[PDB]
Amino acid sequence: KTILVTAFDPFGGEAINPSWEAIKPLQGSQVFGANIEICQIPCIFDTSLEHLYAAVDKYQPELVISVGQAGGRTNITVERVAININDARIPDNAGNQPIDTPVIVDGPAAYFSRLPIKTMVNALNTAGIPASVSQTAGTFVCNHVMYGLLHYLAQNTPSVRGGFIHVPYLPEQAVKDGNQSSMTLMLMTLALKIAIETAWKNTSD
Amino acid sequence: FQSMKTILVTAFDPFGGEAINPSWEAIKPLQGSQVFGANIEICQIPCIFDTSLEHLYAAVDKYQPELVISVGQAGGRTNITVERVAININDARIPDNAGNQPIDTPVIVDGPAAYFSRLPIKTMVNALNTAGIPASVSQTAGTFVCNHVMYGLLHYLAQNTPSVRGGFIHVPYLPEQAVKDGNQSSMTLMLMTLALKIAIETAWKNTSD
Amino acid sequence: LYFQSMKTILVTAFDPFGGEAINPSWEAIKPLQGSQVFGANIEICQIPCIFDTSLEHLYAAVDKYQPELVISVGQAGGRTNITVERVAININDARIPDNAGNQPIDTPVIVDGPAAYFSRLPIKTMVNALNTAGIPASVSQTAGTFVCNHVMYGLLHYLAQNTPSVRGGFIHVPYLPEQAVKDGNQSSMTLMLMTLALKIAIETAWKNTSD
Amino acid sequence: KTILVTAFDPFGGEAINPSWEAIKPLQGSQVFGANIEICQIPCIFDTSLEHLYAAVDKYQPELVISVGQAGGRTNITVERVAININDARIPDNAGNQPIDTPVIVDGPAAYFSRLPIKTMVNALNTAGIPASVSQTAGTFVCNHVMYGLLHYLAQNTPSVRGGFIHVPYLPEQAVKDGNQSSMTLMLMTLALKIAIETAWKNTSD
Ligand SMILES: [Cl-]
Ligand SMILES: [Cl-]
Ligand SMILES: [Cl-]
Ligand SMILES: [Cl-]
Ligand SMILES: [Cl-]
Ligand SMILES: [Cl-]
Ligand SMILES: [Cl-]
Ligand SMILES: [Cl-]
Ligand SMILES: [Cl-]
Ligand SMILES: [Cl-]
Ligand SMILES: [Cl-]
Ligand SMILES: [Cl-]
Ligand SMILES: [Cl-]
Ligand SMILES: [Cl-]
Ligand SMILES: [Cl-]
Repeated sequence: KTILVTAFDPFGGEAINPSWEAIKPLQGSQVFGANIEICQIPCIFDTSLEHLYAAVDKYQPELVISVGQAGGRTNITVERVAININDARIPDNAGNQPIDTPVIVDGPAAYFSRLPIKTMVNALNTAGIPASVSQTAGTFVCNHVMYGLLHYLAQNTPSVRGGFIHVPYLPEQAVKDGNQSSMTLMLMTLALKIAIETAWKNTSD
Repeated sequence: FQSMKTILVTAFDPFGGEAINPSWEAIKPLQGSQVFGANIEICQIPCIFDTSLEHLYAAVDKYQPELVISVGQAGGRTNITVERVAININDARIPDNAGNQPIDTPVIVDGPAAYFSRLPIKTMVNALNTAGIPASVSQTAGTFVCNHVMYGLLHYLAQNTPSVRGGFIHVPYLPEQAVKDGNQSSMTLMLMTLALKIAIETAWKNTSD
Repeated sequence: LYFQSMKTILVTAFDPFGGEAINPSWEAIKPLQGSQVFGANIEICQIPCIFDTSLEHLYAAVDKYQPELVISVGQAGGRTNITVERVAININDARIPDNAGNQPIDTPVIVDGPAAYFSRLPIKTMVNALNTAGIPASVSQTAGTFVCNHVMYGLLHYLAQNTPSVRGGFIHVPYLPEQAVKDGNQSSMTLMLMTLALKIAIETAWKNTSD
Repeated sequence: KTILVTAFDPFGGEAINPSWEAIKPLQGSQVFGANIEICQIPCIFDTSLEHLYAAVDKYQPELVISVGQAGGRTNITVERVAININDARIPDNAGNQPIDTPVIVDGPAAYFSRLPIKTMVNALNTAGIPASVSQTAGTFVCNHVMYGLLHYLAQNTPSVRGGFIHVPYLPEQAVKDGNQSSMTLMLMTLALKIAIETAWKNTSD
């Protein structure tokens, strides 16, 4: 049994992406009889989704957790819902900047996360790690991937649960001095380990 | 041959009902360090107006440090902050650990309005940033026991041992402290301790900005 | 030919909630009562801050006034500006109880309704009209999970099922200065600025069919 | 009996300064047996203080209140203390960007405001206007002026009380979509009116 965990390459002028750095130590790890496979996907509209679909079809996971950077957030956030819209504040890594276009034409307006998000947030908080449910994953490539994931799973393999977790800046990214919050890499990896284990052990909230 | 010198690092007891103060937890691993020609000595100060200062004076007299760095917690701040200035006022929003809640009283009667930190604060902030640790200069240490101690420290050194440099550093909440409702930033204990190591070493090795 | 009925814009706001004695959403739209713009008369309606009951009152108002445009207003304490909502989501998750003591946890607004409805208002044009008037405003991607989002969802669903040509959406106002006096560094906007902003937003929505 | 109120001209890239806009309607109004006189001073280190020095020597005020813009603040703030340092994040209006230089060479490290700051904040809050005491007026031209003012009065006319009030952005300045707080001009002017009258009527705190 496989858990697929995805993250992104650096974007928006950054030299690092905490989502990828944080999941690297999880590769090959066992989660109660499931093993973790990681995959890096490009921060590019549509191309990102092609990488995602290819990874899902290759690994045939029972659980998919996609991870992204949410610079400025203070804590770990587990996303409640993905919406069917691209509205890019900045260009992606290939220079695309879609304004109010659908992620999937004629797809539904939204998909709820299929992860046990409350249980995950409570496990994190109980472990002394600040975490909360988020009601918006943005309208950039992270939400795009969350929506595409949930749509793909619903259309092909409905018993497979997918969802999204955002991590904050690493300290090295918050040095730029706009009074930005951070979380160490060590703490991020621990938080993701707990969140993934919790999602695996608990089918629903 | 030459004498080892002494760096005194202080931190506080927990306050406002908390069970821990990360300022103390962060400096505990530094006790007994013999590094770059200096013995590091630490001391826990009660979070009580005036009594804190008596403990501070006793520690300075005991260790006869060539450098003093006092540490406190500033829950809500996003990074490590190095204080520019201590002001001669107490104005407590909550009571201290002895129940005192002074409103607009001097730290030292007829002392000057303020003391600038004598630490190389820009150099320290730059050393932290360069090491990948978020940090900034702060223009206010608050009006609670932390500012009280910063002021009392700088006044005591000025009056008694002017060549000794003192100052103050604030750490943010620990992650476990930020779990409560609210959008509060945090920094791990491990990162705090690393940041304090860098700050102390930089302060010791740089006489001015 | 003669006595051609004017079109109608329905603007709703809420009762006070959360222990407040005032709701600026209602205070801000009161001056719009008995007004008209570009061939449409404005009708206002105050709805209870109660899950499900709020929706009952909304449906009754819509049926009564047969509006061609519906804009619902609520307070989002802590926001810095005027926000125009992009999307309503099919969930109730109450941080605090409503005015009747209900505190639903992760229940649908409408059972077996879609997961979301996008606002049908020209939200970018409304935001730009506010900004160019000198009034801070932004598009929001979340109306929360309390009664405001609940009403936005129910409105969009009701219109979709019954009168699909009718456009609806939601606008949040921040705290009034008096509400922000409590400790905690809260942002605010005066009632006068809120009323001006809603006037501009409503006029822009009525005159622009799309973004 | 003249109450003196000062404000600044636009700085940074700004087109307007709320401090000046807010105090204009206050010109010539009486406050319990005193007149208000206003003066605009340039946002330039040292040059600012000369204009200030001239104005105090001209109207011979029993009360001086200087006002400035604190973009980002959510409320009206009354400054507790001025410090003897210039440390400019951006150049002033003449291109000067001093780094850690004294406001007055060999002046004391700081001067406390001589205004009844707690009474002023209480009066504002009671009027339904968010306000607080601030412990830092920055290290730009506003603090520079506050310090130079308090030094001047202490050296020449110790019975004359001086201090500083910061106003937030006007709404039109917060349009930039950087999530900035604001206060309308109407509210600022009322706040300043109340704060000034409170300062006048209450000699202590
Ligand atoms: Cl975006
Ligand atoms: Cl819950
Ligand atoms: Cl976004
Ligand atoms: Cl942040
Ligand atoms: Cl790290
Ligand atoms: Cl604290
Ligand atoms: Cl305090
Ligand atoms: Cl500061
Ligand atoms: Cl920790
Ligand atoms: Cl750690
Ligand atoms: Cl009703
Ligand atoms: Cl108002
Ligand atoms: Cl500055
Ligand atoms: Cl500044
Ligand atoms: Cl205005």
